Amino acid sequence: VSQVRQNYHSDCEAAVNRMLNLELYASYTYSSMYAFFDRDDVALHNVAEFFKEHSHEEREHAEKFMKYQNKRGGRVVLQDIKKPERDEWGNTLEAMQAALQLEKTVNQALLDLHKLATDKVDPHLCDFLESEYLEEQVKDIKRIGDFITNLKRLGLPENGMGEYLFDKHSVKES
Amino acid sequence: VSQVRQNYHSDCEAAVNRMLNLELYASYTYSSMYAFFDRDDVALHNVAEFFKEHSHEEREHAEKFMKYQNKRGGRVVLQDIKKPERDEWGNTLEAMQAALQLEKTVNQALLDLHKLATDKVDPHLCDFLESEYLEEQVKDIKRIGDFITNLKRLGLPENGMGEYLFDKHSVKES
Amino acid sequence: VSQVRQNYHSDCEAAVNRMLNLELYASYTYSSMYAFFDRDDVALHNVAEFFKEHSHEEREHAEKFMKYQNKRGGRVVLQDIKKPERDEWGNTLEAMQAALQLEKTVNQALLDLHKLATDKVDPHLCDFLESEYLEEQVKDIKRIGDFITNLKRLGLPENGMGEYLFDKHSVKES
Amino acid sequence: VSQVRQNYHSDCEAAVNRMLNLELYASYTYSSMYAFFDRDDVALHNVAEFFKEHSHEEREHAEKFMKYQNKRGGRVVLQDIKKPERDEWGNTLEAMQAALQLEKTVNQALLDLHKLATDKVDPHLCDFLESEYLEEQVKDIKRIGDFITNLKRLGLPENGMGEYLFDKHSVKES
Ligand SMILES: [Cl-]
Ligand SMILES: [Cl-]
Ligand SMILES: [Cl-]
Ligand SMILES: [Cl-]
Ligand SMILES: [Cl-]
Ligand SMILES: [Cl-]
Ligand SMILES: [Cl-]
Ligand SMILES: [Cl-]
Ligand SMILES: [Cl-]
Ligand SMILES: [Cl-]
Ligand SMILES: [Cl-]
Ligand SMILES: [Cl-]
Ligand SMILES: [Cl-]
Ligand SMILES: [Cl-]
Ligand SMILES: [Cl-]
Ligand SMILES: [Cl-]
Ligand SMILES: [Cl-]
Ligand SMILES: [Cl-]
Ligand SMILES: [Cl-]
Ligand SMILES: [Cl-]
Ligand SMILES: [Cl-]
Ligand SMILES: [Cl-]
Ligand SMILES: [Mg+2]
Ligand SMILES: [Mg+2]
Ligand SMILES: [Mg+2]
Ligand SMILES: [Mg+2]
Ligand SMILES: [Mg+2]
Ligand SMILES: [Mg+2]
Ligand SMILES: [Mg+2]
Ligand SMILES: [Mg+2]
Ligand SMILES: [Mg+2]
Ligand SMILES: [Mg+2]
Ligand SMILES: [Mg+2]
Ligand SMILES: [Mg+2]
Ligand SMILES: [Mg+2]
Ligand SMILES: [Mg+2]
Ligand SMILES: [Mg+2]
Ligand SMILES: [Mg+2]
Ligand SMILES: [Mg+2]
Ligand SMILES: [Mg+2]
Ligand SMILES: [Mg+2]
Ligand SMILES: [Mg+2]
Ligand SMILES: [Mg+2]
Ligand SMILES: [Mg+2]
Ligand SMILES: [Mg+2]
Ligand SMILES: [Mg+2]
Ligand SMILES: [Mg+2]
Ligand SMILES: [Mg+2]
Ligand SMILES: [Mg+2]
Ligand SMILES: [Mg+2]
Ligand SMILES: [Mg+2]
Ligand SMILES: [Mg+2]
Ligand SMILES: [Mg+2]
Repeated sequence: VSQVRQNYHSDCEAAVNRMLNLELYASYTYSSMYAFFDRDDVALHNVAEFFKEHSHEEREHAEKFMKYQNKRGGRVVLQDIKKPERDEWGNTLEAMQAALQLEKTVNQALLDLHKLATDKVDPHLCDFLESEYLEEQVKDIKRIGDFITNLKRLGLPENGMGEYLFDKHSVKES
Repeated sequence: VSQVRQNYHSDCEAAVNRMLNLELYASYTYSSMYAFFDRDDVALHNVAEFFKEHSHEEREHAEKFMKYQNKRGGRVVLQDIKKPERDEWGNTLEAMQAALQLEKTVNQALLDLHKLATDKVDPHLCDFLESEYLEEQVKDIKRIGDFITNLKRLGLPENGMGEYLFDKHSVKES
Repeated sequence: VSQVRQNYHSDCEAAVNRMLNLELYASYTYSSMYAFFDRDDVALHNVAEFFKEHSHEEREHAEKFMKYQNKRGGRVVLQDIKKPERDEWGNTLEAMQAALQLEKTVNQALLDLHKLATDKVDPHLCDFLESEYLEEQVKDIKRIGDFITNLKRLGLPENGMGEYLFDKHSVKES
Repeated sequence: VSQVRQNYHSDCEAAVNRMLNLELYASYTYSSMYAFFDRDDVALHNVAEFFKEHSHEEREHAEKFMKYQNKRGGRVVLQDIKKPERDEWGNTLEAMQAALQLEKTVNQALLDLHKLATDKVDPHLCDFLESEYLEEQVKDIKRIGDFITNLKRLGLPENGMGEYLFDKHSVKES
């Protein structure tokens, strides 16, 4: 074992690798959403940029797991990054509903990791998750829910004008 | 009696305490409106912030009555702050209608205090009310009426797009 | 249930509402202390301002619970804010003793919430309490104890000069 | 009658002259207090300066009545300025007690003027009194009461150290 390794269970090391992969998968989904909203036949550029930003965020959170792994004396083991579940994302509402689900999936995986770290009496891992991931996740889930509520209010999916307006007012100008 | 007390009727002292309480009650109502518009299933953040600002305003106006009481040599006597009448506030129109009523209630209480101060020949109290409260109240009532007129124009309660637009254009960006 | 809700027990939601109320109650107590020290027959203005500051602090901490509730997909439910237990607060020593008790009461309620969150396996709630409340509480309790020790040293309640000096040196000039 | 005169009762004109005189009398009292605290055998220089400031304040308020008189088309009629009631003022407590009485005397005269202006249906005079005099008077009376309370707390008249400390901490350094 690594000369730095202390209080780091094999199960947690493996779960960190899995979480790394899931963050990369989430990044890739968001990248697909970006490309969809950039299409000439979709053309919601602020929406697209929102998803691009989130893709980069998730990639950063993957990298933070790699650094963590090494700091603890675990070993990074990479797996294929699965393509997103869809090739096209319907409209802003459908995309945001998918983003909500994705965020909740990532959140559940983080909560499960936290429970494993608790059961293996690893406070450093618990703190890392709490300090670097769990709050930012609650905030992302809240913001996407807020957005879904507004898209419904605006009459999505039918109300194109509502869709247009969301891109102008709800997401930052890009 | 207090060494500072001069020309300060017991009835006015008690009415000041009641007015203190009513301002605290109004503050609390507005806080409830803030929390409602912050809900993920409501999600009108500029509306929410409007109500938060008004809550803080009313709390400041309560504090000013406490300072006044003491300046005159009266004694602050606090009562429970009653919870708001509703737990949920429907939509922006219903909330603004409730705010209009609340403001008119506060205004009537201020006008009644003014009439008591007049009848007890207390010009200092009359000036305080005129200089610190009555105009700001007229302005708040006007602005909320203006808002109701615009919400109706926008098609509330049915027209969600209208609601969305009000939050973007009528209330300050928060 | 709310579309954002994940890993948020009904018991914790209700306990958050109760904690909201307790922070509002604590705010109101401190406001009463402010008004007492502002009286012409008390006239310890730096003491008064200390308590005013703490009132505003507690009101901010209530607001943070409202935001938290909504972020988790819980629902803010407000109750009456009970008036303080006393109308008058004796002197600086008695007031600080009451403040110590109040802070310890708030602290116990936060610790009980933390234990509930632990038992319901809610790390986000645990982190929120630890990061936003528990340390600031330890520091407030320490500072008030320090103050009690100094008030005793200064000869309170009998030694008026000691009281006068505490207001000049121990609390910030306001 | 003066070409500017409109809605200005002879009784109010005369009462303004009397009020002018009373402000000059109050100024002169405060000047006497200044000189007393400046004595080598009294030697409370911040106390002395407090009273000097108040003397100048009262002289300014006299001048404002002269300007008012002329603005309304009344005629300034001056009378002797009576010397203060005492030649020596005991100590800081006795002086502040005398100042409280003086301020309350001036306040009663202003309130009586206000009642005369009301009965003669002179809103301009009423506003002048409310806007320029009545609030500043409430504040002066409060501050002097606060001071008396602190002087008692400090053990006046017996406690010389208490007196010394009041001059250092309660009144501005001069
Ligand atoms: Cl290893
Ligand atoms: Cl290990
Ligand atoms: Cl292991
Ligand atoms: Cl597809
Ligand atoms: Cl975080
Ligand atoms: Cl009284
Ligand atoms: Cl009275
Ligand atoms: Cl009375
Ligand atoms: Cl309701
Ligand atoms: Cl006003
Ligand atoms: Cl829910
Ligand atoms: Cl849940
Ligand atoms: Cl539950
Ligand atoms: Cl009591
Ligand atoms: Cl903290
Ligand atoms: Cl000192
Ligand atoms: Cl000092
Ligand atoms: Cl004339
Ligand atoms: Cl005339
Ligand atoms: Cl006449
Ligand atoms: Cl004499
Ligand atoms: Cl004034
Ligand atoms: Mg080795
Ligand atoms: Mg292993
Ligand atoms: Mg495949
Ligand atoms: Mg954090
Ligand atoms: Mg984030
Ligand atoms: Mg996220
Ligand atoms: Mg995240
Ligand atoms: Mg007394
Ligand atoms: Mg009474
Ligand atoms: Mg009730
Ligand atoms: Mg005005
Ligand atoms: Mg206002
Ligand atoms: Mg108002
Ligand atoms: Mg108002
Ligand atoms: Mg729903
Ligand atoms: Mg429940
Ligand atoms: Mg009760
Ligand atoms: Mg634990
Ligand atoms: Mg932590
Ligand atoms: Mg901390
Ligand atoms: Mg604190
Ligand atoms: Mg505290
Ligand atoms: Mg605290
Ligand atoms: Mg002429
Ligand atoms: Mg005449
Ligand atoms: Mg004579
Ligand atoms: Mg008037
Ligand atoms: Mg004024
Ligand atoms: Mg003045
Ligand atoms: Mg004065
Ligand atoms: Mg004056």
